[PDB]
Amino acid sequence: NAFQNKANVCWAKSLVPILETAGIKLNDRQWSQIIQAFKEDKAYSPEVALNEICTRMYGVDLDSGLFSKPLVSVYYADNHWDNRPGGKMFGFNPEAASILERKYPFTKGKWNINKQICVTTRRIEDFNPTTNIIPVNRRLPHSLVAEHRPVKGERMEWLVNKINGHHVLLVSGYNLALPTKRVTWVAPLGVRGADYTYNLELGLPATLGRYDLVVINIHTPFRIHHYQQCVDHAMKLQMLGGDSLRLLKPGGSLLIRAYGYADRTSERVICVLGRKFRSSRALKPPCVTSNTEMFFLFSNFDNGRRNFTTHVMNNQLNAAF
Ligand code: NA
Repeated sequence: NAFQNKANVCWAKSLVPILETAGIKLNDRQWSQIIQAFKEDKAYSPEVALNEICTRMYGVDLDSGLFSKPLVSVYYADNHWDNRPGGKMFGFNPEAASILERKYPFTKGKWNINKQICVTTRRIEDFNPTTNIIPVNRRLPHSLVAEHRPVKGERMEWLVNKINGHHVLLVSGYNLALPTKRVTWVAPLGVRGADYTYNLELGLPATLGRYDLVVINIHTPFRIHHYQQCVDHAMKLQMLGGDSLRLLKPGGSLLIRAYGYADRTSERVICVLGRKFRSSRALKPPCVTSNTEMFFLFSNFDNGRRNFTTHVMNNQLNAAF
């Protein structure tokens, strides 16, 4: 409602009109609890945020079609979101709501009263921070862990030294000892000792050049459930993962620390990234730091548009989790 003391939530203000079509009115507290990026006042994407809000408020994600009706546009330009025409359009979809009412009769006529709808424990009350964590409509691409658990393992070097590619770009909050490599370390603003510091909430600048191996090594704190960690990490996949493509030499590889792709946003990013490499793997090396952690390894970059399904990564991550 207020957006008091928030300088980077232009994306959130762009969702207000879209939420209105659904009858949803979020205040500052509710914005913060749902989306970590809002709480920390960080750059973000309206569609991505709308997915989290749809999941929490309705118990289902955007793939239910609840907001697929073109009523309000979200326009992106010059690192800024607003509501000019000519952008992706969203809006509450009564047709989609009707379909949902088949499986969940108790929801009928309760969509647009600014109330949270939980079919699990059939309740209709004001927003509850612990309600509707995981979307009921979405079939998870791979197993998640039931309880988060810290894990002490080996260093990163033993995974990185095995990956082909001499010239390495390291995007991390801390440095790694990679002797066999020629490393260029990029860190967030404020970090000392790195070759370059940038605001990683704006992605990576293509002026960094192209490398044989790009290692994205940014952690995302655990919150609530394994699925939620994937959610909280998705934007990073989009931002740092996508921008890395302009920083890859022909035949280059991309290593990304992640936690899978349990959510819709994450799986999208992976599919997009996969089409650009000769192979794609989901790794759970001994150098993981937690129960939910893993690594994406995209090999041999040719900037192409090949066929890519997550069926093979789905089996790899089922064994990991
Ligand atoms: Na997300």
